[PDB]
Amino acid sequence: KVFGRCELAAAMKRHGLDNYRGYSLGNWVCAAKFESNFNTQATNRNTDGSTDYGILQINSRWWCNDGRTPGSRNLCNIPCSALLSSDITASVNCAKKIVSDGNGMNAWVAWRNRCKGTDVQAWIRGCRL
Ligand SMILES: [Cl-]
Ligand SMILES: [Cl-]
Ligand SMILES: [Cl-]
Ligand SMILES: [Cl-]
Ligand SMILES: [Cl-]
Ligand code: NA
Repeated sequence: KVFGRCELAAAMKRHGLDNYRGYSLGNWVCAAKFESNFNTQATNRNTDGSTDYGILQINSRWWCNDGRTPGSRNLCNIPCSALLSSDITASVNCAKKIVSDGNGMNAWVAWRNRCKGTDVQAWIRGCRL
């Protein structure tokens, strides 16, 4: 499912990301735009053979099981495929674990490079929230 910006900001807010670990909603919406284009089915394969999955591009090296990242973990204890659903619940629950891991939103490279330090509230202006 490909969300629009405000649709996804609403959903995200509804699953409790606004100010989660101190990260205001716009951080999350920014991250998702640049990670996945707001597409829940996005998948990308990394150089180590792991893969990133879903609207927040969560990686199999550590967070989910895909059966083809040898040596890896499944800390979210989910198939990676659950991160591809039209319902964002499993991606959000897993994103909450990740952001609580030590490095905050720096886990998301696109966040660091494109969202961190910017006026992220732009991303939720004009949304019904
Ligand atoms: Cl947009
Ligand atoms: Cl595996
Ligand atoms: Cl959803
Ligand atoms: Cl932090
Ligand atoms: Cl914000
Ligand atoms: Na894994």
